[PDB]
Amino acid sequence: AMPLTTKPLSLKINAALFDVDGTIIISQPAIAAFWRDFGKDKPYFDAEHVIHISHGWRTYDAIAKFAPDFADEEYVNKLEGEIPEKYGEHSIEVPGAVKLCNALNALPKEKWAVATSGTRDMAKKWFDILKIKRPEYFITANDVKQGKPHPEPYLKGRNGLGFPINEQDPSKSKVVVFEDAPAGIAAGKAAGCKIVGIATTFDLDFLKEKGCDIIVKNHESIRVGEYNAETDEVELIFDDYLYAKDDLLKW
Ligand SMILES: [Ca+2]
Ligand SMILES: [Cl-]
Ligand SMILES: [Hg+2]
Ligand SMILES: [Hg+2]
Ligand SMILES: [Hg+2]
Ligand SMILES: [Hg+2]
Repeated sequence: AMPLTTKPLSLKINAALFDVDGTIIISQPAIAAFWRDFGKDKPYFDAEHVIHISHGWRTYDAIAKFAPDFADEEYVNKLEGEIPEKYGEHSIEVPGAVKLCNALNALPKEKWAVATSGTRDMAKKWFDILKIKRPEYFITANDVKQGKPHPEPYLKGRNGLGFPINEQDPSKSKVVVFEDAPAGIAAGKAAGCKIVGIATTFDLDFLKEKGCDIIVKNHESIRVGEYNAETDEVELIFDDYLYAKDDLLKW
Protein backbone atom coordinates (compact mmCIF):
# COMPACT_ATOMS: atom_id res chain seq x y z
CA ALA A 1 0.00 0.00 0.00
CA MET A 2 1.02 3.63 0.53
CA PRO A 3 4.56 4.41 1.64
CA LEU A 4 5.65 5.17 5.20
CA THR A 5 5.71 8.92 6.00
CA THR A 6 6.87 9.41 9.61
CA LYS A 7 10.36 10.79 10.25
CA PRO A 8 12.68 9.87 11.72
CA LEU A 9 12.45 6.11 11.24
CA SER A 10 14.74 3.94 13.36
CA LEU A 11 15.87 0.39 12.45
CA LYS A 12 18.07 -2.00 14.50
CA ILE A 13 20.47 -3.79 12.16
CA ASN A 14 23.22 -6.33 12.51
CA ALA A 15 25.37 -5.05 9.64
CA ALA A 16 25.59 -2.63 6.73
CA LEU A 17 27.04 -3.24 3.25
CA PHE A 18 27.96 -0.38 0.95
CA ASP A 19 28.30 -0.08 -2.75
CA VAL A 20 30.99 2.46 -3.85
CA ASP A 21 30.36 4.03 -7.29
CA GLY A 22 27.16 6.10 -7.18
CA THR A 23 26.76 5.39 -3.47
CA ILE A 24 29.85 6.77 -1.75
CA ILE A 25 31.46 8.61 -4.69
CA ILE A 26 30.03 10.09 -7.90
CA SER A 27 32.60 8.37 -10.10
CA GLN A 28 30.23 7.97 -13.05
CA PRO A 29 31.81 10.82 -15.11
CA ALA A 30 35.24 9.21 -14.72
CA ILE A 31 33.88 5.76 -15.66
CA ALA A 32 32.02 7.21 -18.69
CA ALA A 33 35.23 8.96 -19.82
CA PHE A 34 37.05 5.59 -19.56
CA TRP A 35 34.42 3.78 -21.69
CA ARG A 36 34.55 6.49 -24.37
CA ASP A 37 38.31 6.10 -24.48
CA PHE A 38 38.07 2.29 -24.50
CA GLY A 39 35.71 2.47 -27.48
CA LYS A 40 37.68 4.95 -29.59
CA ASP A 41 39.38 2.25 -31.67
CA LYS A 42 36.53 -0.30 -31.61
CA PRO A 43 33.87 0.36 -34.26
CA TYR A 44 31.59 -2.37 -32.86
CA PHE A 45 31.64 -0.94 -29.35
CA ASP A 46 28.77 1.45 -28.49
CA ALA A 47 30.26 3.25 -25.49
CA GLU A 48 27.08 5.27 -24.92
CA HIS A 49 25.09 2.00 -24.56
CA VAL A 50 27.66 0.35 -22.33
CA ILE A 51 27.95 3.34 -20.01
CA HIS A 52 24.26 3.35 -19.26
CA ILE A 53 23.55 -0.41 -19.03
CA SER A 54 26.58 -1.39 -16.91
CA HIS A 55 26.16 0.61 -13.72
CA GLY A 56 27.29 -1.67 -10.88
CA TRP A 57 28.91 -4.24 -13.22
CA ARG A 58 32.50 -5.35 -13.02
CA THR A 59 34.49 -3.81 -15.89
CA TYR A 60 35.68 -7.34 -16.73
CA ASP A 61 32.02 -8.44 -17.16
CA ALA A 62 31.10 -5.44 -19.32
CA ILE A 63 34.11 -6.17 -21.53
CA ALA A 64 33.31 -9.92 -21.66
CA LYS A 65 29.93 -8.99 -23.10
CA PHE A 66 30.76 -6.07 -25.40
CA ALA A 67 34.43 -6.55 -26.37
CA PRO A 68 35.39 -10.10 -25.32
CA ASP A 69 38.82 -10.07 -27.07
CA PHE A 70 39.86 -7.80 -24.20
CA ALA A 71 38.34 -9.79 -21.32
CA ASP A 72 41.63 -10.45 -19.48
CA GLU A 73 41.74 -9.85 -15.73
CA GLU A 74 45.27 -8.34 -15.55
CA TYR A 75 44.56 -6.09 -18.53
CA VAL A 76 41.30 -4.89 -16.98
CA ASN A 77 43.10 -4.27 -13.63
CA LYS A 78 45.65 -2.14 -15.49
CA LEU A 79 42.98 -0.13 -17.33
CA GLU A 80 40.87 0.47 -14.21
CA GLY A 81 43.79 1.48 -11.99
CA GLU A 82 44.47 4.42 -14.32
CA ILE A 83 40.88 5.79 -14.09
CA PRO A 84 41.06 7.83 -10.85
CA GLU A 85 44.13 9.83 -11.88
CA LYS A 86 43.26 10.25 -15.57
CA TYR A 87 39.51 10.99 -15.31
CA GLY A 88 38.42 11.06 -11.68
CA GLU A 89 40.30 13.67 -9.58
CA HIS A 90 37.17 15.88 -9.62
CA SER A 91 34.88 13.07 -8.43
CA ILE A 92 32.69 14.27 -5.53
CA GLU A 93 31.23 12.52 -2.52
CA VAL A 94 27.60 11.60 -2.53
CA PRO A 95 26.54 14.27 0.01
CA GLY A 96 26.79 12.83 3.52
CA ALA A 97 29.00 9.87 2.48
CA VAL A 98 32.15 11.11 4.19
CA LYS A 99 30.18 11.78 7.39
CA LEU A 100 28.45 8.39 7.33
CA CYS A 101 31.70 6.51 6.68
CA ASN A 102 33.27 8.34 9.66
CA ALA A 103 30.28 7.38 11.85
CA LEU A 104 30.68 3.76 10.76
CA ASN A 105 34.42 3.90 11.66
CA ALA A 106 33.40 4.68 15.25
CA LEU A 107 31.54 1.35 15.43
CA PRO A 108 33.25 -2.05 15.65
CA LYS A 109 34.80 -2.75 12.21
CA GLU A 110 32.78 -5.96 11.99
CA LYS A 111 29.53 -3.93 11.65
CA TRP A 112 30.07 -2.86 8.06
CA ALA A 113 31.74 -3.60 4.78
CA VAL A 114 32.16 -2.33 1.28
CA ALA A 115 31.27 -4.55 -1.67
CA THR A 116 32.09 -2.94 -5.01
CA SER A 117 32.32 -4.13 -8.59
CA GLY A 118 35.35 -1.81 -8.98
CA THR A 119 38.84 -3.43 -8.85
CA ARG A 120 40.83 -2.81 -5.70
CA ASP A 121 43.30 -0.37 -7.32
CA MET A 122 40.44 1.85 -8.55
CA ALA A 123 38.22 1.66 -5.49
CA LYS A 124 41.04 2.34 -2.97
CA LYS A 125 41.81 5.59 -4.87
CA TRP A 126 38.18 6.70 -4.60
CA PHE A 127 38.50 6.59 -0.82
CA ASP A 128 41.76 8.55 -1.03
CA ILE A 129 40.12 11.17 -3.35
CA LEU A 130 37.38 11.75 -0.73
CA LYS A 131 39.78 11.60 2.25
CA ILE A 132 37.88 8.66 3.72
CA LYS A 133 39.72 5.88 5.52
CA ARG A 134 39.87 2.75 3.28
CA PRO A 135 37.31 0.22 4.64
CA GLU A 136 38.67 -2.77 6.62
CA TYR A 137 36.19 -5.25 5.12
CA PHE A 138 36.57 -4.41 1.46
CA ILE A 139 35.21 -6.69 -1.30
CA THR A 140 36.20 -5.82 -4.84
CA ALA A 141 35.87 -7.13 -8.41
CA ASN A 142 38.44 -9.90 -8.19
CA ASP A 143 37.40 -11.15 -4.76
CA VAL A 144 34.32 -12.86 -6.21
CA LYS A 145 33.69 -15.42 -8.93
CA GLN A 146 30.29 -13.88 -9.87
CA GLY A 147 29.73 -10.11 -9.89
CA LYS A 148 26.61 -8.01 -9.43
CA PRO A 149 23.73 -8.59 -10.25
CA HIS A 150 24.60 -12.01 -8.80
CA PRO A 151 24.38 -11.91 -4.94
CA GLU A 152 27.92 -13.30 -4.36
CA PRO A 153 29.61 -9.98 -3.34
CA TYR A 154 26.86 -9.27 -0.80
CA LEU A 155 26.66 -12.90 0.40
CA LYS A 156 30.46 -12.78 0.91
CA GLY A 157 30.06 -9.53 2.86
CA ARG A 158 27.23 -10.65 5.17
CA ASN A 159 28.85 -14.02 5.77
CA GLY A 160 32.26 -12.36 6.52
CA LEU A 161 30.62 -10.06 9.09
CA GLY A 162 29.06 -13.07 10.85
CA PHE A 163 25.50 -12.67 9.67
CA PRO A 164 24.59 -15.33 7.12
CA ILE A 165 20.95 -15.37 5.99
CA ASN A 166 18.57 -16.86 8.50
CA GLU A 167 15.77 -18.08 6.18
CA GLN A 168 13.55 -19.26 9.04
CA ASP A 169 13.89 -16.05 11.10
CA PRO A 170 15.29 -13.20 9.02
CA SER A 171 14.93 -10.83 11.98
CA LYS A 172 17.84 -12.66 13.62
CA SER A 173 20.24 -11.69 10.88
CA LYS A 174 19.52 -8.15 9.74
CA VAL A 175 21.69 -6.73 6.95
CA VAL A 176 21.07 -3.57 4.90
CA VAL A 177 22.65 -2.80 1.51
CA PHE A 178 23.16 0.78 0.22
CA GLU A 179 23.01 0.91 -3.58
CA ASP A 180 22.42 3.21 -6.55
CA ALA A 181 22.18 0.74 -9.45
CA PRO A 182 19.63 -1.91 -10.55
CA ALA A 183 22.41 -4.51 -10.74
CA GLY A 184 23.36 -3.83 -7.11
CA ILE A 185 19.78 -3.69 -5.86
CA ALA A 186 19.06 -7.09 -7.46
CA ALA A 187 22.26 -8.51 -6.01
CA GLY A 188 21.45 -7.17 -2.54
CA LYS A 189 17.89 -8.50 -2.63
CA ALA A 190 19.09 -11.92 -3.78
CA ALA A 191 21.48 -11.90 -0.81
CA GLY A 192 18.46 -11.50 1.54
CA CYS A 193 19.29 -7.86 2.43
CA LYS A 194 17.07 -4.86 3.06
CA ILE A 195 17.87 -2.23 0.42
CA VAL A 196 18.47 1.52 0.70
CA GLY A 197 18.33 3.01 -2.82
CA ILE A 198 20.37 6.21 -3.30
CA ALA A 199 18.79 8.51 -5.94
CA THR A 200 22.05 9.67 -7.50
CA THR A 201 22.57 7.77 -10.76
CA PHE A 202 18.84 7.33 -11.17
CA ASP A 203 15.93 9.36 -9.95
CA LEU A 204 13.05 8.54 -7.56
CA ASP A 205 10.59 7.80 -10.38
CA PHE A 206 12.99 5.16 -11.75
CA LEU A 207 13.95 3.60 -8.39
CA LYS A 208 10.30 3.31 -7.30
CA GLU A 209 10.11 0.55 -9.94
CA LYS A 210 13.03 -1.38 -8.42
CA GLY A 211 13.41 -3.62 -5.38
CA CYS A 212 14.75 -1.02 -2.97
CA ASP A 213 12.89 -0.83 0.38
CA ILE A 214 13.61 2.84 1.07
CA ILE A 215 14.89 5.56 -1.29
CA VAL A 216 16.96 8.54 -0.17
CA LYS A 217 18.34 11.54 -2.01
CA ASN A 218 21.78 11.07 -0.40
CA HIS A 219 23.35 10.22 2.94
CA GLU A 220 22.50 13.48 4.68
CA SER A 221 19.25 11.55 5.31
CA ILE A 222 21.10 8.87 7.30
CA ARG A 223 22.72 8.54 10.74
CA VAL A 224 23.99 5.69 12.87
CA GLY A 225 23.45 5.28 16.65
CA GLU A 226 25.26 3.29 19.35
CA TYR A 227 26.53 -0.27 19.11
CA ASN A 228 24.79 -2.68 21.48
CA ALA A 229 27.11 -5.51 22.47
CA GLU A 230 24.22 -7.60 23.89
CA THR A 231 22.24 -7.83 20.66
CA ASP A 232 25.23 -7.20 18.36
CA GLU A 233 23.12 -4.46 16.73
CA VAL A 234 23.38 -0.83 15.77
CA GLU A 235 20.62 1.70 15.33
CA LEU A 236 20.21 2.97 11.78
CA ILE A 237 18.29 6.31 11.63
CA PHE A 238 16.60 7.81 8.57
CA ASP A 239 16.07 11.47 9.35
CA ASP A 240 14.48 11.86 5.93
CA TYR A 241 13.70 9.80 2.83
CA LEU A 242 11.95 10.14 -0.51
CA TYR A 243 9.97 6.91 -0.33
CA ALA A 244 9.76 3.97 2.07
CA LYS A 245 7.86 0.72 1.48
CA ASP A 246 5.07 -0.10 3.96
CA ASP A 247 6.99 -3.16 5.18
CA LEU A 248 10.45 -1.47 5.44
CA LEU A 249 10.72 -2.10 9.20
CA LYS A 250 9.94 -5.84 8.91
CA TRP A 251 12.47 -8.53 8.07
CA1 LIG B 1 27.02 1.36 -7.73
CL1 LIG C 1 11.40 2.24 -1.79
HG1 LIG D 1 23.56 6.27 -16.79
HG1 LIG E 1 30.17 6.15 3.53
HG1 LIG F 1 21.63 -9.76 3.34
HG1 LIG G 1 12.40 1.03 -4.50
